[PDB]
Amino acid sequence: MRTLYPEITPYQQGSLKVDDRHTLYFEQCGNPHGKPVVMLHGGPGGGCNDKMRRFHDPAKYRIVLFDQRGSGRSTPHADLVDNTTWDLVADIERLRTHLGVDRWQVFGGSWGSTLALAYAQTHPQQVTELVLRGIFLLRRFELEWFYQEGASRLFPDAWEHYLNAIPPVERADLMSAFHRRLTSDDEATRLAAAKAWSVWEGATSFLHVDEDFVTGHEDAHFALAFARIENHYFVNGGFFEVEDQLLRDAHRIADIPGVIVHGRYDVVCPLQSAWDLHKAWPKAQLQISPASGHSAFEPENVDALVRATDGFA
Amino acid sequence: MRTLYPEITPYQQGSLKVDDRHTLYFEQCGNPHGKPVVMLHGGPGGGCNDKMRRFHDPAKYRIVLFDQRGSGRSTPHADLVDNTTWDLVADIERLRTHLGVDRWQVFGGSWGSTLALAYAQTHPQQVTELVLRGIFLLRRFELEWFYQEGASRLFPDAWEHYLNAIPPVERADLMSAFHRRLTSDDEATRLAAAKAWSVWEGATSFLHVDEDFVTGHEDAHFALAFARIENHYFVNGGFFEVEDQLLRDAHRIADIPGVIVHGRYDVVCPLQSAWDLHKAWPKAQLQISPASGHSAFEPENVDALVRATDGFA
Repeated sequence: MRTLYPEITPYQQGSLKVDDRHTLYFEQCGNPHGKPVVMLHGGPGGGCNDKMRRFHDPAKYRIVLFDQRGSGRSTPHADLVDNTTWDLVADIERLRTHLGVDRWQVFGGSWGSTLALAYAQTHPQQVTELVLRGIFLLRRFELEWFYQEGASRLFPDAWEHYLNAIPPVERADLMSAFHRRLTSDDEATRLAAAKAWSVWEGATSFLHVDEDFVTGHEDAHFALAFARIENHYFVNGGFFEVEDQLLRDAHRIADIPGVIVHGRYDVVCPLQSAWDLHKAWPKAQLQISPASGHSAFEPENVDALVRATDGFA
Repeated sequence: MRTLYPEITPYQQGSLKVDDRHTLYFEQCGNPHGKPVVMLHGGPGGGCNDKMRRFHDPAKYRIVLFDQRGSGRSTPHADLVDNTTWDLVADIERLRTHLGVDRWQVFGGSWGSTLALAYAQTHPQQVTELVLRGIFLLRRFELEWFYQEGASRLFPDAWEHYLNAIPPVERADLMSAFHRRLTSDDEATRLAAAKAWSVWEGATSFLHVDEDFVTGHEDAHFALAFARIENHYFVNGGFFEVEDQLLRDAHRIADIPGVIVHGRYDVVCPLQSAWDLHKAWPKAQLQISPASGHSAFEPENVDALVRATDGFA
């Protein structure tokens, strides 16, 4: 069973003014002349972390990472203006074009997989391979599974906390009930909601509950951009033309090699979506983790991913 | 079959400052020393009309009417700040107290029946009789029936127009999708949504589609307050503690005489609710209109109401 490569530090860090309002933070790790790869974090609004630098062999890969609009160390933090799927797809191109690469491997998990697919289907010719994890297709049943009813059945105990953040009579469409609070003018009001919404994902992303992950998720500065940008994208349905758009346009990525790693007990994004993606994109290798959850840092998911990365290097 | 009394003008018109922000328009018609009755308009956000002065005998009734917060000729127009069921319940008391009446007949239809009930349950003692029509209990199935799916089956043709206002990916919870638009900063956006939302209740309020009613419902000024105030109360679930509050507390109006007039083919507020109220408050007389719709200006409805009014006079 493979593990993450050793802790590394970017040989270059910077900023890219994508438009007159958003400035993205980017960085590069590994071999400056190695095989190019762009890291797409989840959330949306989560931002990359140091651990995300370790999925690729720094000898063979030129690892490119960056924070998506209003996410992490990109400004303005938690901004919902012009923070849309097709904007993020254009940004990936601005970066690519800016760094001088023609084609590159797209690595993404959770929302990252949603962005990787949207990006690849919009720009097939600039994608060498796709390394997806914890597939999220953003169809309403997926959103509702996590935020309305579904995982609530396995995590009743944690669910009570998410629920309590909303008054009984508004509990019929929890996502919008949260949107009204995460968008409130009162800072206290949107904070209580952002923490409740953020923790929930923190409490259900690993087969075994990770106390530090939960806690890191109730951090007011993280909670704010995560919950707001997450809920923002969900309430608007990913800005897709039609709910099943990623499946509908999957034919554009037909000849793009790739791996689909997904944990069987992933209650954040059910295996269902990886199954459906697989049937629509046969050329990819579905690798199901027998006893893992959503997170990319589950031993089996890490193993599968590192193997995947080495396989294309 | 009775009819509306003749066109009458108020002997007094005014304005009442209920709080440092809201100024309610009110007026009085009829016998200044007659039996007092307060008229609760529907919507919420509809505001009274000239026709509403005519359900009572101007020789026996002191008819009090008023526009509810942000509606009609109350200010500020279309206002959602401190526009809540309990504020409106308080206002009824301010008007009552200000006009020096001790107890009075509450007459309301559609949302008006909701207020009438909320009010009577909070202040049983100041109510002589209740004359309800088009029962609306605000439970979520009622909202979903009219704005998500139900009445859509009988009015396929009209519903296509309501639906077209929202992009397909957001059509899963139409009420919240309209709210985001009716709450937009962009005026053009909230206008388009306000008209679409307001026409829908116009095209379905009478058994026989009334072309003037629809047209009046697409008037920008009326559209804006109606839609925004209506949507605002629904998305928040009538600001009740629990969804079935009006049935829960129906015991408080046990000894209050009343009449429930409902149209069999009322597709805006299904006979369901009139049926359940009636089971919970036995003392009232249920009078179902055989071939009538929602509106109080349905021949059979007008007949039932006028007779009710005269019976209590």
